[PDB]
Amino acid sequence: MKITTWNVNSLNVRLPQVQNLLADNPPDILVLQELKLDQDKFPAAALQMMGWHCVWSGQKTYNGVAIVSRSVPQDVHFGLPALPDDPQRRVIAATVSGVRVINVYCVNGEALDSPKFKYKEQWFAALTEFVRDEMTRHGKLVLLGDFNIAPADADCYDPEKWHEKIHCSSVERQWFQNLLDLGLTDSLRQVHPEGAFYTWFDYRGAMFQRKLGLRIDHILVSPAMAAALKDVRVDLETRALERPSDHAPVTAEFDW
Ligand SMILES: O=P([O-])(O)O
Ligand SMILES: [Mg+2]
Ligand code: NA
Ligand code: NA
Repeated sequence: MKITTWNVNSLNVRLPQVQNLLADNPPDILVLQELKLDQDKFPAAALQMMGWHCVWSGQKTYNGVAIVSRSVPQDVHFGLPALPDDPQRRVIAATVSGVRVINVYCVNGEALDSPKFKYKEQWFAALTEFVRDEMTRHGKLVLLGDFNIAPADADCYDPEKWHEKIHCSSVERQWFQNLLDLGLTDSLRQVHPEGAFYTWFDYRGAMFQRKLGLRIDHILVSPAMAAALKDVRVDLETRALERPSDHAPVTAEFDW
């Protein structure tokens, strides 16, 4: 089984690339963040007509998350029970081929002194509660997406420049640890304990061409999935395309 997560930085813009990714060596499940499309503007026909089932949660301009799979997604769930009236479209879950898939587009946070950083804190607390509950029922569970958190200094290029800055702060790293502490494994680091595996590269300054990025897109797995884990890779071919998303897809492959 292959599961890919990709922050597409607008699905309107990236649709042809999503289509090309589904057409050649496709994953079994592709989850998307930053649709940036209202619910009724999601290109459902374009993907469905390719033989893919889609569930999604969109809003105008911002955010937006989708799950795309050749299996029909079951028991679809939207949002966070502990933050039930947040209008921001950031969490969608569904059971796909017996695996509980929770797709997140986590709060960026902006800056440690931004009011959006307090939002980030409360939002992560709410996510932890939902994930903890979901894990009591599904032995095969995958929590994946753009976490907007770089777990350790190997995940932030030039770590001295990012010392207690957004994405790379000690407190953000604690929020990421709180998810692992539920009984989940950072899949990429199980397979590749050492080395840079950046998933986001700023468009400004040609950072992708300079190899300078953050590892903020992750695939967190329950033990039953960890035991079956074969590889985790960052799809830099897709990031190297003309007019790319600033994030690269990340794929985990499971082998039983
Ligand atoms: O969705 P924002 O406008 O609060 O960033
Ligand atoms: Mg973006
Ligand atoms: Na933004
Ligand atoms: Na790669």
